[PDB]
Amino acid sequence: KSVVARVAEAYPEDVGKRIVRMDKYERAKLGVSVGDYVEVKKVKSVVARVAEAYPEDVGKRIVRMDKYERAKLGVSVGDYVEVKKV
Repeated sequence: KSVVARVAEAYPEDVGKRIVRMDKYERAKLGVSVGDYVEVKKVKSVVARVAEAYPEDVGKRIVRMDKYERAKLGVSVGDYVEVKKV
């Protein structure tokens, strides 16, 4: 029902679009598809739309999240967050 992902910097064209890029393996664990919403959580929570991973990121258990979503959770690049279907 949940996976732990390492926060990584968002691709520039995605900044401000409230998406999180997560690969097919992490989506399979949560039972979500591209375009579904997930809750990302450290202590606080934010909801973002799941988007497909970049090829180089597939298999790395990262979540590409921008500075706005990171600001809401009080996390930095390199921190771990919990991701759940919502």
